[PDB]
Amino acid sequence: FDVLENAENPKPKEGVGTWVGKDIKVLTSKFGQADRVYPFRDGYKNYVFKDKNSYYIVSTKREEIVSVYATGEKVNVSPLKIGQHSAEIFNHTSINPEPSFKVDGKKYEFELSDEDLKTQTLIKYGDIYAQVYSDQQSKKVLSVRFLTKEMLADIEPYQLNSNSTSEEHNKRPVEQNPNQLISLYEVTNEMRKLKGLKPLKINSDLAHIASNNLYEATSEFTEDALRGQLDKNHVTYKTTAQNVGYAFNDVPTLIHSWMNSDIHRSRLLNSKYDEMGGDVMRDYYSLIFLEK
Repeated sequence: FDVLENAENPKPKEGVGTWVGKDIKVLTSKFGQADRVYPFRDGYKNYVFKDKNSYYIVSTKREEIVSVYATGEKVNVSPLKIGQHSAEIFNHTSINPEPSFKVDGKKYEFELSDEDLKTQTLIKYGDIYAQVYSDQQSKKVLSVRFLTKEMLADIEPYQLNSNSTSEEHNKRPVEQNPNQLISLYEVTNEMRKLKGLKPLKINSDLAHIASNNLYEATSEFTEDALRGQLDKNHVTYKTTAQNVGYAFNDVPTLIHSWMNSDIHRSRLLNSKYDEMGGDVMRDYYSLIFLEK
């Protein structure tokens, strides 16, 4: 299995883009209590809000919203829209190929590749940014992440120019890895729901195999080790496959890389699979799929 590696637009007037900079209590009042709240490295906290028609990963720092990943059938990501043609964004929107900014006086300049401009477009809206995720096949908007320049420097989702330096990071809290795995499952199922596919059920035996396979691999991901571990664990199945990612900092970036790789995309959006199980530890992400 191939291991994948890591003159302006006004501010939004409505939708999730207006949440950036507000206190997290504004969403708790609107939606009620979050489904999940957990810390991650460098002093951020994630709040997950979800229902049948919407999915939000809201990041905060000192209770201020600094980022919102949004997707689903009924989310307001104005001026964008989930399901719109991605080519329609560029007709009336200022896009810079080498976006540049300062975070606490330190300059950050990104070198956006061909794939990044078409399927991970970085757009400046007022004083904030938006990452617009598009499908390489359908060319439609899948999800949008509105975020501040300091979150963007921390995530570093694009290659930095030689003049820039990557940020240093503190220890991951104990809550991070298990919550990134839950977000990996949830975002995988949100992508499947946009294409009218059934969500995959979480299988604890596949998650165990994924964790051992990942631990054994970092002490390559062969198909004989996967099919051998399934037979060794007496798991019954018709077909199986695995998606892997290295050095990723967040689930939206990881999913974008799998969605823009035909082989990984075909596994995520496979109509025949009905179960999945994975693991997240440090820089690695692994997700095993199964057709019972």
